[PDB]
Amino acid sequence: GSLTEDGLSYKEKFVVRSYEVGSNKTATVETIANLLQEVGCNHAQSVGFATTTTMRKLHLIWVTARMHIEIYKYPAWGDVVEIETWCQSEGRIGTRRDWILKDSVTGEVTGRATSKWVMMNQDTRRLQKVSDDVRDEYLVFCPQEPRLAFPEENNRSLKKIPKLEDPAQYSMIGLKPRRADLDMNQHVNNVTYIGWVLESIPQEIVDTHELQVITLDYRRECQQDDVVDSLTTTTSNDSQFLHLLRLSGDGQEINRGTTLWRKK
Amino acid sequence: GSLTEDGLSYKEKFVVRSYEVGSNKTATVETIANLLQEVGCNHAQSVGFATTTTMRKLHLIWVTARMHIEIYKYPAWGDVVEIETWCQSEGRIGTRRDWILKDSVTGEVTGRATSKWVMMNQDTRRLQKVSDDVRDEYLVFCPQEPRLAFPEENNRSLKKIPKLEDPAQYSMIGLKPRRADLDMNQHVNNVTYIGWVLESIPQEIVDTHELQVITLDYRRECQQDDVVDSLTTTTSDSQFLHLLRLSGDGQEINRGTTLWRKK
Ligand SMILES: C[C@@H]1CCCCN1C(=O)c1cnccn1
Ligand SMILES: C[C@@H]1CCCCN1C(=O)c1cnccn1
Repeated sequence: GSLTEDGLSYKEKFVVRSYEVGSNKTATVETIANLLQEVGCNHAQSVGFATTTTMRKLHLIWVTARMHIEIYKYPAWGDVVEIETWCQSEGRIGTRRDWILKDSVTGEVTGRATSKWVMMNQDTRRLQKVSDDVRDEYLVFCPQEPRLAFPEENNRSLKKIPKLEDPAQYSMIGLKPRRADLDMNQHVNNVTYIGWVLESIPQEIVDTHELQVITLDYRRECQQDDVVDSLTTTTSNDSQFLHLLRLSGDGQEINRGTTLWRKK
Repeated sequence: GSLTEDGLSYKEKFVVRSYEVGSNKTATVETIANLLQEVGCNHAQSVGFATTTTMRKLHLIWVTARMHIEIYKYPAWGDVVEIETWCQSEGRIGTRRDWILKDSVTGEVTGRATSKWVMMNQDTRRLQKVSDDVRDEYLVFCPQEPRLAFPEENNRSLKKIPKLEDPAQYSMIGLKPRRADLDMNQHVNNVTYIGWVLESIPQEIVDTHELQVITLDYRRECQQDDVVDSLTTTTSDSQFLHLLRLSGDGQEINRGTTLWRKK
């Protein structure tokens, strides 16, 4: 992996490993998300980092508020995927990270992703607008003119997701994180929520369709000892679903989202 | 990755990715096992496969009966691990696959593993013992003189594991496989059982110790709709006896032992 010539984006090639392919005989949505995270971490490392020394001082961290992924073609075991990632400031609202996924052999775009990140105090969990000092620290590593993975004036990455109404059409109850679902900082990995949302999609859809689009809003972190319920209702050749992740007990919302699936 | 000069073993280098590192700030036992599987798959592919066309006709598959892993040093995020793997016939009993893990920079052995594989009919689930026809087709890819990752005459990898007696000292109940725990053939992958066994190790041990040895016996496959209980009792460095069983009838799926060293 390496930063591109202008030092304003990073590119890396990844082989799809055997343990990364699912029932569909190709990489899963979760494998794609894992690869997006890995290329994002390597980009931040290549420029001396997520947190600047000013953020560490004030106990501030970047947290994902929204993730939007669209896949046109899933790579098979042994295929090489080339991913280009970059960051951009969004004024005082937060930061955005975008990705372009390509087939290494054909050079064609096989997927694209975008994510909204907000600033939060690590301890109190209180969100805050980006200060001017923090803004200038990461602006030197970002393109100045807007560069969007989803440029379109009325695309699907900026749609507001409604809250699922009870009764849900489908559900998967009592989902618990395992010790493997935790990262280096003992927190539940953002990829785990993608898996949990897909747990309540009916088996028939999983067997005959491929996920084309996924939009996921993050509302609350799930602790190691929390239990989650995954809820899904069809909202629609193509199937659409509205999703809701909530705590098994009090029903406190942790995530909401939408998925769009295409017939194999 | 590539086969070595004699074509009797395969070597590959792997970078440890960010999503592969755990609470310990290093690769997990599950990440190591995933890397062993990947290098094993690439070795079978490099020689045209690990079912031969004769096994395919008769509906026979190789199944793991025992897995034994020993880790001396866990790689950190971004570290490159070099793994060498090879196979060997064990008469009519089955096959063995061994691995040697090395640090790419220092060349030192950071871990080693061994596994016993038995022949089974994928439909009836019946053990069948290895035929003579299926032997001459895989012996051409195996070293002829014995080559053992664990050579020591009666060491840790060949110790019989006893069955845990109730009440268990520790337990983690209601463990269900997710759709991500299934492989390309819709089966629960063998790495998932390693995770489930480690779920009942006390948090105190996990936070202050590193796993040094793991021996896991496979008795029954867990289906997508099965629920499992993970049981652990200290038998002692800390040693544990483990048992995975179905949440309902208590039907055994796995038994094992772990040895942990203070960080
Ligand atoms: C059906 C699989 C199995 C795991 C659960 C969901 N899946 C995916 O993430 C996927 C993979 N490829 C295409 C579309 N979706
Ligand atoms: C404690 C971690 C966290 C995940 C569950 C078990 N662990 C390991 O697999 C491990 C064990 N020893 C050293 C490094 N990692």
